[PDB]
Amino acid sequence: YLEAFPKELREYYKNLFGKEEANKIMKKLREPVEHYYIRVNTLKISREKLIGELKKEGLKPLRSPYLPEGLYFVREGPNFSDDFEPKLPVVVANKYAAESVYQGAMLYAPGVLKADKNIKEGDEVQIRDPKGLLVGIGIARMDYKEMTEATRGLAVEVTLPKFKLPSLSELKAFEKGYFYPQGLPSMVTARVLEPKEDDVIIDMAAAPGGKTTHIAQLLENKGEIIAIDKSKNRLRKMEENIKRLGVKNVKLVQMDARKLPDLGIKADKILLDAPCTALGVRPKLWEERTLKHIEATARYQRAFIWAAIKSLRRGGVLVYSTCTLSYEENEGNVKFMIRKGMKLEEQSIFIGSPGIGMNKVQRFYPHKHLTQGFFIAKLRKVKD
Repeated sequence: YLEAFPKELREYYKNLFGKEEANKIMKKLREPVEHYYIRVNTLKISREKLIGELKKEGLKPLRSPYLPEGLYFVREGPNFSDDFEPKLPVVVANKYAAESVYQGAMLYAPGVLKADKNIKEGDEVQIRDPKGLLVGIGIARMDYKEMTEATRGLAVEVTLPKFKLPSLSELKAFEKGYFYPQGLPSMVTARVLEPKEDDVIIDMAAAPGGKTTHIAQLLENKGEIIAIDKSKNRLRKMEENIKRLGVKNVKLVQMDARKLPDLGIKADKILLDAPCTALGVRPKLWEERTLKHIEATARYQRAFIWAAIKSLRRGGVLVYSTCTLSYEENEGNVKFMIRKGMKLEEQSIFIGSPGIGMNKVQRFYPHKHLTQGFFIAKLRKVKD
């Protein structure tokens, strides 16, 4: 599994966590989340009512003892060994389609990069990503020709994916806005912010609106949430999400959030889900980003951070989060905040790990907490 991570990044991980831990993390990083979490949209439905609806579709949702709005599904797999060499003709899927097949999705024609020319409909085939990673096994629903020519349609019925997560996008319960797929550490982030109806609240990296709509339902559609993102297209999707979830709490604004104080607004609560190297996202088939990206991105984040701090009222609260594992983007950029009049506060919910040489921040590790790599920092602005 180590091959999914560039050499210098592996050393970085060995240096930051210790060889043994780093090897457990990278191993789990290649696999999907063991517990797949969704958020109960309490604006429309209670948790137990939703559970009833999900069980109707043959789904087995489990309750979270920590998050009353939390449900999760248990991941199936692996369904074959890491060294399994199926005696099958090969279908090569592109990068993105291979990742979804890896988690149980069918393989559709536009996801087909190339294939063995002996494949006819009904043939058992193995699916590999462009680098040879075995991600699934199934039955061809197209001949070779149609498979490499169609623009739509089922190409390979995946009957044995490497891993299985429930597909929830196609459910009535989703279309009715009863839930929103969201990770446990992401949900913790929104709780730890502790939004109040009176609070002036800014989500400066809001799209696609996961945490934004979370805050919404926590406020019970009261008050106002300002939600910012770079492109309107990302906001277009978010408007759809907001509509579906029956959220009436959010004001969308399109802008470079690094220029946030250009608004005449001093906020009480600010959530910065900062753009990051995403080193912690799962599943991680091949890690493309590396050390040069960590440094550059860590520097890139500081402009958001500094913008946030200047837009905060005295005694205001900032929640800083990333889905990355690096020190520079996390503990390092919090030390930057501490030098700029921000104080570390205890978080209302702490079920993860402590930080690296750092006490009140919260981390999530895939091997320990069955989640994505995640970082949560809650700060209080004591002075300018």
